[PDB]
Amino acid sequence: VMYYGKGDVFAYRTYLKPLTGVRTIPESPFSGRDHILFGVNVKISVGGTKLLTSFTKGDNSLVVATDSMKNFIQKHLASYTGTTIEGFLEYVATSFLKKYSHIEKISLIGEEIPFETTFAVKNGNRAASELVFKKSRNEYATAYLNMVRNEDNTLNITEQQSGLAGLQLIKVSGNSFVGFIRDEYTTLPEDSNRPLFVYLNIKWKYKNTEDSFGTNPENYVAAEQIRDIATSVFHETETLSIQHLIYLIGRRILERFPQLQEVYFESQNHTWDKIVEEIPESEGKVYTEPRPPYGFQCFTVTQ
Amino acid sequence: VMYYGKGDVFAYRTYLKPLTGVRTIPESPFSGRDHILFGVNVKISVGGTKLLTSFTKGDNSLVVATDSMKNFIQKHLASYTGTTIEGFLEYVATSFLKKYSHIEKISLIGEEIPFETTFAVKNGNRAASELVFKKSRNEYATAYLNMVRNEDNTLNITEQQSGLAGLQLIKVSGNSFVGFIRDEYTTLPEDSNRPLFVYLNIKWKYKNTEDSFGTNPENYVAAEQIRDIATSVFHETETLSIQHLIYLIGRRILERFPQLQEVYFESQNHTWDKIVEEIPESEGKVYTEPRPPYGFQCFTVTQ
Amino acid sequence: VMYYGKGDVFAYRTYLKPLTGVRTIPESPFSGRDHILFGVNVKISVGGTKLLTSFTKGDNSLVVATDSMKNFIQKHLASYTGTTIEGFLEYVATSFLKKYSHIEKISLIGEEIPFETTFAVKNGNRAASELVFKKSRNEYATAYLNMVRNEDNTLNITEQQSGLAGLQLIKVSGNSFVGFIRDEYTTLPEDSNRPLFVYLNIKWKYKNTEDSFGTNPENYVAAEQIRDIATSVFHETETLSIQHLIYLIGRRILERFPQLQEVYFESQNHTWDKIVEEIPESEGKVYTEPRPPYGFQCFTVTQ
Amino acid sequence: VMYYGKGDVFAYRTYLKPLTGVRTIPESPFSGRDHILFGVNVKISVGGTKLLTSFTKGDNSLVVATDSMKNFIQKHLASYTGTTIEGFLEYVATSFLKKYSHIEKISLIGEEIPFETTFAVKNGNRAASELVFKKSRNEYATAYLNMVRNEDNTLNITEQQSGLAGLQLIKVSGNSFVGFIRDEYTTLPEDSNRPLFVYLNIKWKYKNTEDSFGTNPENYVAAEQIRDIATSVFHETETLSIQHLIYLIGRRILERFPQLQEVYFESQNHTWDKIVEEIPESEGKVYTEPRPPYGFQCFTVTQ
Ligand SMILES: O=c1[nH]c(=O)c2nn[nH]c2[nH]1
Ligand SMILES: O=c1[nH]c(=O)c2nn[nH]c2[nH]1
Ligand SMILES: O=c1[nH]c(=O)c2nn[nH]c2[nH]1
Ligand SMILES: O=c1[nH]c(=O)c2nn[nH]c2[nH]1
Repeated sequence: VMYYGKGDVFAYRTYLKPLTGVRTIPESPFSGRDHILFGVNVKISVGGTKLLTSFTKGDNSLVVATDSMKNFIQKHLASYTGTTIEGFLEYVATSFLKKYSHIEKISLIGEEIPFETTFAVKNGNRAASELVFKKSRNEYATAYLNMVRNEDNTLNITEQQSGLAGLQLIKVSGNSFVGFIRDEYTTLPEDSNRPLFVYLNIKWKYKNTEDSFGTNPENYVAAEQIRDIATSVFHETETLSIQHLIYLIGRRILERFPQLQEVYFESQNHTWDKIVEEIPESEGKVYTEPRPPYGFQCFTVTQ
Repeated sequence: VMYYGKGDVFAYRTYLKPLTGVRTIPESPFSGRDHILFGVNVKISVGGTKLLTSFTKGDNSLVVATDSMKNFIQKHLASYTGTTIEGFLEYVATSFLKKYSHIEKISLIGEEIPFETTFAVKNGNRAASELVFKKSRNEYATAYLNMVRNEDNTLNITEQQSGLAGLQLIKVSGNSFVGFIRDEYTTLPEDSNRPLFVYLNIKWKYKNTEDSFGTNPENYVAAEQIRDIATSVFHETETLSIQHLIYLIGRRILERFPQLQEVYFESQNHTWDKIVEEIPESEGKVYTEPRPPYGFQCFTVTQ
Repeated sequence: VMYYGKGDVFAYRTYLKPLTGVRTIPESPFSGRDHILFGVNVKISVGGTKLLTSFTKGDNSLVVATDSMKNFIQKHLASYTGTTIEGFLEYVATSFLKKYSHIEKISLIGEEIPFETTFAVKNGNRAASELVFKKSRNEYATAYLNMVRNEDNTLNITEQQSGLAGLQLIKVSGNSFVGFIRDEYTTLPEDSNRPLFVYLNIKWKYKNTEDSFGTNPENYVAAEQIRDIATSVFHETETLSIQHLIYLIGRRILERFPQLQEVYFESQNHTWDKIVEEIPESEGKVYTEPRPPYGFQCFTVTQ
Repeated sequence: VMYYGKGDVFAYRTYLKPLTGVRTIPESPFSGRDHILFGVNVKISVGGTKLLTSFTKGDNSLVVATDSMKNFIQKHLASYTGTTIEGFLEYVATSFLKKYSHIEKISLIGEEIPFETTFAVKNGNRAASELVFKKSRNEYATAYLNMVRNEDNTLNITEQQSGLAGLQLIKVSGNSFVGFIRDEYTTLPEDSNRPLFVYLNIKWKYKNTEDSFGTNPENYVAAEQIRDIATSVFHETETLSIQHLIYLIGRRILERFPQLQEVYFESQNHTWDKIVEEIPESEGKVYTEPRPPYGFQCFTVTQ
């Protein structure tokens, strides 16, 4: 392995071209993105055989400074005329490989830095502000893109995936976990009604990479829509395990978005421990945080 | 000083009595809390001269185990019949001092663990779910309550305050910071139009402690309403500094809630550094994260 | 309340004047600091009645920018000719009040950024490096100073406190917790031999604030020495509780350092849960992390 | 992809069999580990075609609960008679596959939870304590193991890797970064003498997997020795870049440990910004923390 690059390249752009013209699904009211405020955290990695002597000899002649990569990303966010993080990464990657012919490969990660609408009273009524935004530390969209310069000096995308990270959902009832192996290592009781609390990271892969860029936005798959499918399916399903739930979310994703090839789940179990099971004259219960160990599930659903 | 207790006592209750009958303000559509899911993180501290020998002699005869304090809090969340974190703390404090007559003082902090509504498609339409909630890592309500046993064995509340923590608001334009001292220590440029990014922690103190408990809910001041005042005032104001902004927020809070005695602000400046000031054929700009040092301001507004 | 300032002012100085001539104690090998690398994280808070209109009117005429306070601190670390964080805070505070006559109060917190020695080999010989240091995320020294301008324009230190933060100590045996109250809320079993794991924050005040500066190093109390007292007392003591332990550490500190007036403890209990109590042909056991709730103790010992 | 498992399985063992007889090297006096306290954080991932219906149908018949995997790991730490994390992982993997015939693949990560010796006094004689240890949040050893069940039912280790994570080293002088590309994106000044601050994660692979277990300690490569090579090479080298440094560290490791096949580096650049470059009558300078973006390098050196 031989790579180097820059991480935590934060870049905030105001008034990016809005995303509109998206194709709706029943689970989601998502209709586009205003892009008054557009934030991204970019990681860039680059490689190529011509970088060998920067390691073996300390010769920096062909080294693009990682600081310069940061400048490159921030300048290109200013000049970017598209509407998606996915398209931004393609713009950076193509531009970078064109600038630096001795670089053979570039890998990019982009994480949305999300902001939420706020409201203000002016001129007699309360309405969504065009100026004030709330920074959100909850779920955020992601994008991945790698590009290579082939031996004949043409450029090709070699990896492209989009995702949703940091989704934390708890369903207070309508979940069971029963029937698992009960042997000398088992102390978990069967539970026919648990408050299942899952963390979800979901990544999808398009059949056609162009669909991820937003150039024809009807073919784009928005993280907001994926989020709304996850919450709807969770609600609809009498879950039998996290494994069972994520398969059903993946099936719904692929049914709603036939232009997707596959979807990959990383889930974690953070379900609370029960403290009080019965409250006089009430349907309520009391729970608390568990010990640190957490379950996880990794599963790919394919079209 | 001589205190001991328990921190990070997480407790989650389902179907707490709903909060309704609140009094509305123009800045906020807040109308109550469903309380299907109610989460709190409690810190408890206790003191009293009769605890001295637990330190000086290792005599535990009068020590309530901190583990037992955790049990006490969790069991009392199950039996609490009220509607606010503030009222829950009063319930815990009164019950604890009544149980342990050798304790002279108890101090409680309660932090909301907030959850957000999600939506699902069922029976033909998309609607808010009564089952699935999204855990939020953004702003959260807080409550503080201390109680003492007086020499005559009566009980009195000695401190009570409510608050809103973790509010992070950025206003993309309509903010200046000019006219400050420019001397041999100054390298900050004057800025007539900055994207002010503030973190806000807001704490309010009622004239009458009973108004914080929700027993007469029309007198309650909800953190949600405070949040909406902050975003509205930020939007409305051509800010001249963070100092200027928080004074105006405080004035609006005290105008909207005449039952409050005072409001206290802790603010932090996290405004981004500018990278690209002019983008062709666009009003947008590009910013990035600053170095770690952050400004802060602390100010009390009184009725 | 009315203050503002700057937090997370990191400043790293190479080749500060070495701290020499400190009085050693039997518990610690500490004899000074080479100060090849000296790191501090400073927080500065300033107040004064003349700051009022910066809040109430948006008037910035008397506003020292918080950015300028950062410059002030970093420049004064370059010009500081002393040998301790405590003395550095005094230098900054005096300098700041002499510079800005409208400031009536300044509060400073200084936290050591600790580095540990590393070893290197030169012509076969292994010895401590004078060039390479390891950044430590473990315990660190602290200092606090509050200075006021009196009506007659003299400057007075009204509060001074030094400390050690982030010390995490586990004693595998020789600890008990028995004899505490057992009632309807008590599930904690009595334990005659637990692996007590405590977090310690230890703060001390001098009888004479001048002794904190290091000008007469024989009177200076080093956080390193406090660390080694704490571990030695923990080792020696068959502890009966954390309360019992911290009182005994405090007594030993005050015996070793008669120039101190008080020692204040903030401790937390993070003792592991036992999983396997008996291992064949072994004295060992297996433990794991507990649930999040943690006990804490707060206690002052006075000279 | 189809796996599931358990993360953050903390397990602490007292009086593990000591590691002794480790061959020393010039750069390190390390010869073994007393193992009075042995802490590990384990992540376990398992797979197998027979797990399919646990996802596709919600059938839990062949689901080992992740909670039971936690119990399995903690119980096996109690019964483990070896001396290394690498060997512990082999013990867990082999035992798990022997127990659960439907599992075809197991992947394990083990991270040391490191503790440091402390001082205690006995009759004025200061010595290392056999009871009190300091929990360290600095660098720590790692181990990785993947084991598969073949069609002929033999068990085979397909990947094994050891490592050191979290090493943070700063060298105050004797580092340059010059001669890199200067074009339209370059603003970084050349620096002939910078205080290079690197984060290092170092991983190695053995020619023979059996050498990683420690059964013959003379063939075992300890993370502590790798740590000491890294600090020594950093000191000795007039570095020309991080790339240059990590190649030289890798070469030294492979020279000292001919039983290793490769060393893999993940480094990060966290070098401070210079604030004051000249201090009168002093060689010192003042630096501060940079903006968030960080450089990184990834590189494999082979035997
Ligand atoms: O949904 C679940 N899947 C699992 O594999 C599991 N193991 N313990 N609890 C669990 N819950
Ligand atoms: O609003 C602000 N107040 C301040 O005091 C300040 N100092 N630097 N920037 C600032 N912005
Ligand atoms: O040392 C202790 N002090 C306490 O107060 C306590 N409570 N539970 N466990 C405890 N341990
Ligand atoms: O050691 C370094 N390598 C790099 O690639 C680099 N880029 N900017 N600074 C740097 N320092």
